[PDB]
Amino acid sequence: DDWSKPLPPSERLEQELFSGGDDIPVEATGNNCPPHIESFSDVEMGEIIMGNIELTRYTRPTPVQKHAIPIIKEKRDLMACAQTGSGKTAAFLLPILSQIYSDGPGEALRAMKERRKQYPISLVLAPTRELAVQIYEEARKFSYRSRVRPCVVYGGADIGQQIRDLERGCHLLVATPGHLVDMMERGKIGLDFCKYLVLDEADRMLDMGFEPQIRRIVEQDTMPPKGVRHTMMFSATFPKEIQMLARDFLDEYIFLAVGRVGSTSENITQKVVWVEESDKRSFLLDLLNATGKDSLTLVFVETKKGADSLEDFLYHEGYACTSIHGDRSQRDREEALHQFRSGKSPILVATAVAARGLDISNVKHVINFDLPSDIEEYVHRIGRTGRVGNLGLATSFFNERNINITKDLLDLLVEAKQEVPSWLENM
Repeated sequence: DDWSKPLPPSERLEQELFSGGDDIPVEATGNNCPPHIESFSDVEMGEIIMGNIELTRYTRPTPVQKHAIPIIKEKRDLMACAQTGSGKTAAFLLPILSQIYSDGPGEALRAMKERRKQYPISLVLAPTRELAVQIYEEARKFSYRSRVRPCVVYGGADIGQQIRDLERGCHLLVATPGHLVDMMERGKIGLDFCKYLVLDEADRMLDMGFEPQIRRIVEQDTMPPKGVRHTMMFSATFPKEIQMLARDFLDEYIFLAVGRVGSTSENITQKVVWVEESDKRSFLLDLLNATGKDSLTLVFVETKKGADSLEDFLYHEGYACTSIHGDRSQRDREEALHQFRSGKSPILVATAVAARGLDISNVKHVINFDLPSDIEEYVHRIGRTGRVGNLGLATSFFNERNINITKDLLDLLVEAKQEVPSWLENM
């Protein structure tokens, strides 16, 4: 079974997949970095990949593709810092799929050929359903006329059909961490033969609360260790927790910096206002009355009974809202999520612990009704808003109960080049 020979073409499938169609400074750091290429033909990618690249009508490799692709093709771990929209997806999908076409399905899967559990060769983790579907559809384009079969698992109403497509064969799996863990405990996915692990938008994944699930997938199961598996991490920022995750997950990696890379999100506006406890409700009402149309707002409160009280207050003032917290049943929490995702209830009151690991995406305004006691968790909360194109907003209510975080909060506002309240510097 030759996995480099392209299968016969399907003119029907071609029309479905292919119907569409500069010098950012790059800094590489590491031991013996393979040199960047200038065109896709500068590396033998194979008959299948070259043929699919021509079908996508995209022939000039992006800067991040110029450096990341030869690093992966030389079986080297990669920690790349690039913003969403630079071509990260193809940068890891193309060399991974090219090597699988040369190596074949390995000896383990070949022996196993003679509800069926699937053992993917490549695992790609993503924070959101939106990005998971995007990576999946690109993988379909680059596995055309190939024997590699990609799948995606991201939950939602059609998770039953996603479990189905798994059982039709899966060599490359795109998933969000929480649903992948569920697939693993249900005996539908095994990682014993995963040779390629990709963590895309890893800073966002940790912001959404997925780190326990990710370390469960990567360290506490049957995935081959670093030095056997080839691992790639992409992340727009490089904070200390991403440093530590790279150090744990990567083996003698190359660090790639596309553009001005920092540790804060340069796509978030942070407003900190002093609000006493008894004034927080009136202040929130003023913020919400400035909220536009189709604007998903996430309000963090400290306790379940606080999310309890606030949602009751907001609904009786006429606001379309919902709440997720521990004192609500499972079914009520899944419906709260759907109404938030659909925009029927665009204001979601939640405790931070209840929102961790939930399919919450496209948040435009993060409101810290109550602030946390760690600057680490604060960074996590506001990371739920902001994107490469849209500037997110993070408003926080601050009073005497938050003097512990004063110094850390001021240092973060200055580093992010945000407005610093003149009072904050004094306490």
